[PDB]
Amino acid sequence: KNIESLFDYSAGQFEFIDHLLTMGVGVHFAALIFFLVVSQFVAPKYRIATALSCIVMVSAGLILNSQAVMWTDAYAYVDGSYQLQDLTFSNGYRYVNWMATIPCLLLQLLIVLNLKGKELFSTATWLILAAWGMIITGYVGQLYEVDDIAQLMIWGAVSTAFFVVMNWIVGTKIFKNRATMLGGTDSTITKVFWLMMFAWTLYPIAYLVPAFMNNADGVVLRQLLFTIADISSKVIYGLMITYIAIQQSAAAGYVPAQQALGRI
Ligand SMILES: *C/C=C(C)/C=C/C=C(C)/C=C/C1=C(C)CCCC1(C)C
Ligand SMILES: CCCCCCCC/C=C/CCCCCCCC(=O)O
Ligand SMILES: CCCCCCCC/C=C\CCCCCCCC(=O)O
Ligand SMILES: [Cl-]
Ligand SMILES: [Cl-]
Repeated sequence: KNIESLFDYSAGQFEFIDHLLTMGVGVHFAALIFFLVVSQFVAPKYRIATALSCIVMVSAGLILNSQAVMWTDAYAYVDGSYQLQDLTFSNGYRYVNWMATIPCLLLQLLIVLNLKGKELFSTATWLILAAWGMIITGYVGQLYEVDDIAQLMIWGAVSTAFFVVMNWIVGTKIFKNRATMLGGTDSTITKVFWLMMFAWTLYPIAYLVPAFMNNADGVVLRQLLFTIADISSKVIYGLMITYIAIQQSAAAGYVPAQQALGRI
């Protein structure tokens, strides 16, 4: 059902995809240890935002590791190229994982925005429903990336509608609650918005690769885009979320945060 299955791969193509996925694992588990260790410097009100980065790191790291082993299981070097064996490789599993990781990314943002109570629960609920709409409709569309490109486009448009509405919820909350934020993080949080707009848009671009580059180099491009997108949307984003948490914590008087920021 997926374009990866259509092609044989050069050793270069195959080894590059393997290295991209493997590097992805390493970056996410490296960042995991950073988040774990810095969490002690985060005030209770925010500490779950840092814990969510740990959860996203393992989740994304495990999907990348899964993809990497599936890639090596699926292909063997036969008659001068890597050819499909009995097991299959697919990006479908990333979609399933987004059902968990996207809500985690959105919740960590709501936490540092100082939302709480009813507003937090209601905002999270609408964001998660929009996210799930996006992800499910996209998952369905990509089943057609070989057999019916028109269907892939239409499901893609539906998904993009959910995306745009989600992004409008996010920006609305960010630009409304920016003024509650401490320690100068009212400025930092605007950069977080733009980082999300940029990084998250890489996913629909990857989605469309079967429409504009249906060949083995397109397969490579798609994995490359997911790699850039994962690192930006999870790791760089989590690092900014954690900086914001620690800075707000120190401004609120949490002494471990003040001491951590002091000794750097
Ligand atoms: C860490 C993983 C992240 C942030 C994943 C984000 C995924 C998206 C923003 C996906 C969006 C899509 C569209 C807007 C249209 C095409 C189908 C999807 C699901 C790829
Ligand atoms: C936020 C940035 C994240 C960067 C992650 C990506 C790093 C890897 C960069 C690779 C550059 C391209 C290498 C050349 C491709 C060879 C093509 C081939 O034969 O398949
Ligand atoms: C197994 C694959 C290769 C091993 C990867 C190990 C190298 C890790 C490099 C970067 C990971 C990013 C983690 C960011 C932590 C904070 C960075 C910082 O404080 O500047
Ligand atoms: Cl607190
Ligand atoms: Cl993920």
